[PDB]
Amino acid sequence: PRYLKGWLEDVVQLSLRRPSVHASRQRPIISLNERILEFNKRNITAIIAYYLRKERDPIEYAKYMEPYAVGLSIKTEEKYFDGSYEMLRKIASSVSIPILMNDLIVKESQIDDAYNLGADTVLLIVEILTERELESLLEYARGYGMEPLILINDENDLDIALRIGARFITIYSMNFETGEINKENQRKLISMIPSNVVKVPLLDFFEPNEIEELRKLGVNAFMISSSLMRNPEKIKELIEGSLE
Repeated sequence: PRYLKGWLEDVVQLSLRRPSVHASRQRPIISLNERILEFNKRNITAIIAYYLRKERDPIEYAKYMEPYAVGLSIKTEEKYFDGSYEMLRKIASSVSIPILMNDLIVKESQIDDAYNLGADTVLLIVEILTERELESLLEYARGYGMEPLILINDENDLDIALRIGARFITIYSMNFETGEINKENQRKLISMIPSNVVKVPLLDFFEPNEIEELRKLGVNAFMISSSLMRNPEKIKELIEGSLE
């Protein structure tokens, strides 16, 4: 990885030391980005349900979101989010929709864990990896049949991601030291992405109007965290018309 400081470097060193799992995956890969493509052709609003334990139960949240979300994001970082590989494994073997393993992935054995635990794709972060490392892990994920979700926070991230051939990009526009999502630069970054790349902004809190606005910006799917954890029912109004 790159040399970083503070809590990022703490997590990165923990991820480097993360022991591999010895599970064997018990179902095929349900590709997240292809399912977003299918949702797009059918004009179905594609919502990725962003789950992090630290507060609802992981299985309950996953079963609830299964009929409505285009896929789940499961944070498996253990220290600052209290995720776990076993939690992801229980989730993947009980829901039928794609599972994104959300973690700080810095080594190939983490992608091996993801594949072996039932996850369908992985998150790769331009800011923590060298450009060649990111290219290597992107190609490595593809060899498993996983098109990974490439996280960009700024313009330089995006140009690295486009240069190395990312086709699945999530726009956080987030400062990891604070956790604040700058929605304006997020909108600008979304505009800078070619149309042929599946682009997915992260929205912690949202109002129903800004989803239609981002939809006008050409967004393929929405990863929503905090709002859907506080009110899971909010996803229904996003993906279907009301009968009442």
